[PDB]
Amino acid sequence: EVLKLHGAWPSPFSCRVIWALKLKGIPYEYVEEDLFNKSPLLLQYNPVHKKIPVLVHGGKPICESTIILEYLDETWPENPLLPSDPHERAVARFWVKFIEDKGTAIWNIFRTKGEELEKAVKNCLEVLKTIEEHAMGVSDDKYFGGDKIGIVDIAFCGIAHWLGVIEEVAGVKVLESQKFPRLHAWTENFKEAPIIKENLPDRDQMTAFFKRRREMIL
Amino acid sequence: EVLKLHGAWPSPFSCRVIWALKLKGIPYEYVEEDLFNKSPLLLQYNPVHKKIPVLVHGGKPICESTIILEYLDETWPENPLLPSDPHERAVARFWVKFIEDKGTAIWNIFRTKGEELEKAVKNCLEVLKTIEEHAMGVSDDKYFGGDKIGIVDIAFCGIAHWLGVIEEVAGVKVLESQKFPRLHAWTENFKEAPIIKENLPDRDQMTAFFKRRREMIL
Repeated sequence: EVLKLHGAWPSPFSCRVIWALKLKGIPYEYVEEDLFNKSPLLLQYNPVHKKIPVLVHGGKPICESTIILEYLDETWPENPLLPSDPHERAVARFWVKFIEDKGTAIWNIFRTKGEELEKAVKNCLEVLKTIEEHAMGVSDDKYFGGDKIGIVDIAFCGIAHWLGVIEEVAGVKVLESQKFPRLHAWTENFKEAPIIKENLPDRDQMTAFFKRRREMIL
Repeated sequence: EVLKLHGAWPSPFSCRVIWALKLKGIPYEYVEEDLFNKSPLLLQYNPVHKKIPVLVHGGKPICESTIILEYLDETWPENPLLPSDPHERAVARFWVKFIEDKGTAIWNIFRTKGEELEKAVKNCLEVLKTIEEHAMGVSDDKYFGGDKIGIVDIAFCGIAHWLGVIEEVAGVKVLESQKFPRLHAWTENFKEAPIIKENLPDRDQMTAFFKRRREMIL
């Protein structure tokens, strides 16, 4: 069955799926989708939200990055992203949903100035604090998945890699190592992981790309 | 292992779990939680959102109604709420997430008047239209789960039962049978299902309860 991933190179959400595919070593064909002028296939595949990623297996589309990750686990069980224990799965699903629900708190820094910027920074700091204080282990593990990358690690990839770009692009500091030390350590450990590291879109290049987009929003 | 469900009787979210427990016939102890002055257990169990439902198994809490439903399926596989096929599970998960993301569109009618009410009715109609046009089967099935109740049926229970109360309480019409005929048929079939029917909180009583709460918000 032909497997195609429709994505966009600077999207954290598309990158989640790239990572998940690469951690399992599943072959796929990648398709870049323009987001200003959308393709007929994107609109056919995702009539409800019209967003990437879409994973298409045997011509059948699956929308939503988090839902795609679960589908990958069910169809290719080797190297699970989900914990095996049902209680632990439930807690991991909680943090995936949480970051889905709060993810705007990253992206609002990106597109605001002045006093609405000062407010977005405030909302973002509360999300980070909640993760720092409630989501991190009772354990000595590197990753939310233990000694290997799991679904919460992937779901938090925005925090690990995109927030720092967006901070620099908006001219603010948010995720400071001394404030969120456990989350900070995790970001460094995540990005230094094999497979993650080799598939991180270039920081400096994303920074220039988002710099351009921010100006042309302000 | 002792199983306790912390809930509130008029909550659609608590009722999801009641239904799921009852469809599988899992014994549990129910605990009503006040929502104005929250208990220390609720706050201990759900420090992040401080909301019901919480399911507590062997003293270990699980938050989020949708996540609880998945936990029930994994721990008591008899009478699955999830489709077995991974593609079909993925599509069901999509609509569960969708109603989670859009669920405010019910609850904003409940707490608005005048022109913000007229706007909430408009937002709600677009959600209903999206479901009517994209979520309903290519099939002759009664339920989103087929010939039996599944996770999408439960997730949509707000639409089936609470919206009609909230419409009447706010003095508006939204879900009109002639506009959303397939979704309308589904609401009637859902509510007439054994186990669902015997566990629907009383309409007239919810109506008076929410009437009271709306006044004391306006």
